[PDB]
Amino acid sequence: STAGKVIKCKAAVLWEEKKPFSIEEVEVAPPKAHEVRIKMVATGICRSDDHVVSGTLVTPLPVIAGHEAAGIVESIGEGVTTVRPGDKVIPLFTPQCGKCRVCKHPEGNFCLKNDLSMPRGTMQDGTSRFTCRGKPIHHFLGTSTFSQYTVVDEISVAKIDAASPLEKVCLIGCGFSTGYGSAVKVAKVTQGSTCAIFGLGGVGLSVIMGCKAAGAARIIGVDINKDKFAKAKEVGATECVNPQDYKKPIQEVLTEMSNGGVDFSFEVIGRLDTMVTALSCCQEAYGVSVIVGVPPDSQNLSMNPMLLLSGRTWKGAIFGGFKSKDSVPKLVADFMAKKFALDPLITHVLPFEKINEGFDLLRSGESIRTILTF
Amino acid sequence: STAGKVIKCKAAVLWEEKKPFSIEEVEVAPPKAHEVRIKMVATGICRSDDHVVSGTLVTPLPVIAGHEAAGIVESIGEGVTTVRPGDKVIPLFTPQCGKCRVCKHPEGNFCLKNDLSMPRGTMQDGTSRFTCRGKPIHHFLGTSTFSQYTVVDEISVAKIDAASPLEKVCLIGCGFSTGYGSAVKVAKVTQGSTCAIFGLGGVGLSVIMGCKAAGAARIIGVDINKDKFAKAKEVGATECVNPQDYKKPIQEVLTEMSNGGVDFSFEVIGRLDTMVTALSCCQEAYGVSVIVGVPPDSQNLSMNPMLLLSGRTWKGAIFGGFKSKDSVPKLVADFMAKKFALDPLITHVLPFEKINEGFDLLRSGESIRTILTF
Ligand SMILES: NC(=O)c1ccc[n+]([C@@H]2O[C@H](COP(=O)([O-])OP(=O)([O-])OC[C@H]3O[C@@H](n4cnc5c(N)[nH+]cnc54)[C@H](O)[C@@H]3O)[C@@H](O)[C@H]2O)c1
Ligand SMILES: NC(=O)c1ccc[n+]([C@@H]2O[C@H](COP(=O)([O-])OP(=O)([O-])OC[C@H]3O[C@@H](n4cnc5c(N)[nH+]cnc54)[C@H](O)[C@@H]3O)[C@@H](O)[C@H]2O)c1
Ligand SMILES: OCc1c(F)c(F)c(F)c(F)c1F
Ligand SMILES: OCc1c(F)c(F)c(F)c(F)c1F
Ligand SMILES: [Zn+2]
Ligand SMILES: [Zn+2]
Ligand SMILES: [Zn+2]
Ligand SMILES: [Zn+2]
Repeated sequence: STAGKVIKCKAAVLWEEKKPFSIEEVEVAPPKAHEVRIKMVATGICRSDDHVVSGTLVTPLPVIAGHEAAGIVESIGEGVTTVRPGDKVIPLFTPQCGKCRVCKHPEGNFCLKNDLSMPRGTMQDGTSRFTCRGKPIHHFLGTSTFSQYTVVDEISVAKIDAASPLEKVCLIGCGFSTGYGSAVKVAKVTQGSTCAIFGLGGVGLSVIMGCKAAGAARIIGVDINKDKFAKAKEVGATECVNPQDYKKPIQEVLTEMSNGGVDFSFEVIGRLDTMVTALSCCQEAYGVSVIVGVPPDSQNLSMNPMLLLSGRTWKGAIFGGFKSKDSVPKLVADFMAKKFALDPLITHVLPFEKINEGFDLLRSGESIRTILTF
Repeated sequence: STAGKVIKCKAAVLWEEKKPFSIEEVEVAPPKAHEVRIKMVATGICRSDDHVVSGTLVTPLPVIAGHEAAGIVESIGEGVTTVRPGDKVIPLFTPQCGKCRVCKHPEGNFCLKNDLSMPRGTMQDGTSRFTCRGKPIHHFLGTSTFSQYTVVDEISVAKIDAASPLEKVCLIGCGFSTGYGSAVKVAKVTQGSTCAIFGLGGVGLSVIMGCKAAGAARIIGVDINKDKFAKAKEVGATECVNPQDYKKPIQEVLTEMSNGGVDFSFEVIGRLDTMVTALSCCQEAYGVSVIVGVPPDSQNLSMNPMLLLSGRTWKGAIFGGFKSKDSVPKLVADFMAKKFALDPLITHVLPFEKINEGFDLLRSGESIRTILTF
């Protein structure tokens, strides 16, 4: 039995920015009241994890990163009511406490207990469950999925179907749900509309899936890497454009293509310039643009507010607008019911021990999602 | 009869920026096909007319400004079907051609025939109906209401109730409809919500009217001129705040007052800084901010897109989002049925000949709306 005891296990520790993960032994404390210790089964490599490595996202180091995952409950702390040992679960990088003003709001999902806004890198109680080489190691987004075992707060975990394939449904923990919800819930893409998606990685492809599911008539993928176009078309893009092929700015190209601007645009990269381009390419009177990408820490964009005064709507969201604990089990049930596909996002499957190789596939442009298996 | 003849009449001509208007004789050509010549009865002084004087808003000079008005049709050109001589009318500074993609869209109002995005200062045919001292004089927004007679395109005029009091309903041509619609149509303010309005002039008071009509529980007025607070409370503000009273930035004050951010905020001034402040003060996960104020020409704001990524919605609108020709007659009908009040906006009345005094009253801070009578 491991319940109640410190577990020594393998994890991928990030000791400093811009260096490889170190795969080594950590100690994982047992869960305290209202905490859940999970044996990980599969975790995806999301660009936001790479942002921690690159310094694009600032969070306390050293850290166990990883936020897109699935596993099996090993043990529960006193007072836990929503999961039990043996349950398949997805950690929730956006919590759902159910009590704050956001959780109670019909359209809010960015629960006030999150660790995104002002990251502390801890459990809810302000302490860590992880040590390595005698040193405390920070959590990441309350999840820390790059470890054989993690500990999460109850508000940061959802129980999912016992028959789920965890090596696929881990994507519902971040990239699929974020893109799909950005289309269907945050933008509320309409039947017959024209959409433009900037960035054709895992998240952008999931935005395309949602735009097709919503009945869009035209779905224009935009990427500087033309190797991304074939899969974008497979999942619903009606055409793809590479800004580098054009003498004119791409907002002008997209405005011309759409006979005066698109209905819905999405920034799914994380650049200031493409956030402003994406806003500009939606129709000036009734267009909607959604920011999905995460831009570099503490940098401001510049824009002319006449883009908004004419009638455009500009919004962003975390995790596709989904209230996380309510939505994750339903998404997994919908996947089990064949309502959407996840295989198109999965290009590589590697053992956890190859985490660094997985990040190198992302950075080289070669992968969409690598799933690491423990 | 004057039909088919040039009319000589008085107008207020702006020859140069940062100068008084010149009240002097102009020649007003008869209407061409699908044009309407109107004998003006009343026009309001809106801050956007002052923007032309100050160079905040760039439009070709020399010009006959004025865009908030009501009058009586003197004559119609060939092919006009929607008004007749003797009808009471409101010129529409935002046209409604009824044929473009925006006019056909359920939520668009910024008709593609507008002369706002890139002003030419002409009729739809690219010419002028005005001569002064033998020189052609530009139009403004297709309306040019600071004249005893104007000529407008048919898509830029709406027929209104024959029993309408034109010295009141002129405000439906700009400031009332803009503010009220910005609350009720663009933001879609909800019952029980908390709203913050930056700027308590005629437009911001009209926003407050709309937030009260929509059932808001708290309506916080924000102005650096505390003389504006009494009227804001009369029309529905529950409290008023002056940024100059506080050590901390007003977005922080409003976030504290609203226990974590407001549901709806409105920028109703025309400053880049208060557009960002207004966005920031709305709740980060579900707040909505609407830009109503007109920014200084060609200047960009700077903002951190994390404000949007957490879930805020940022939008702007012209004319309260109202499709102008459909909506103006209904708004007049509702005013006649006492569905809303206009008198709180009217602080001064002057004859047209005293236009410059009217602008002095606006610039001093003393007036809300001065109504000029021809
Ligand atoms: N809002 C959220 O909740 C959330 C969740 C998941 C991911 N993200 C962010 O979303 C973004 C995309 O993540 P991902 O899909 O995993 O990343 P990814 O797989 O790196 O995809 C990014 C795509 O952008 C393309 N690209 C790069 N520069 C340009 C350019 N100038 N123009 C057009 N295309 C360009 C690039 O070739 C690649 O295919 C990242 O910034 C993530 O951090 C946000
Ligand atoms: N979007 C549209 O369709 C539309 C229509 C009508 C008016 N406008 C614009 O809306 C704005 C307001 O028009 P209005 O009500 O006629 O003007 P106004 O009567 O000049 O009112 C503006 C108010 O802003 C106040 N103010 C100035 N600076 C600040 C500050 N730093 N903080 C707080 N308050 C401040 C000022 O004291 C005044 O009471 C102007 O920019 C107009 O050009 C836009
Ligand atoms: O990919 C999801 C994701 C985000 F959307 C962020 F805004 C963030 F800060 C982060 F760490 C993260 F993992
Ligand atoms: O006051 C209404 C109004 C506007 F909202 C503008 F954006 C504009 F350019 C203009 F000239 C105007 F009069
Ligand atoms: Zn919460
Ligand atoms: Zn992610
Ligand atoms: Zn039109
Ligand atoms: Zn106006």
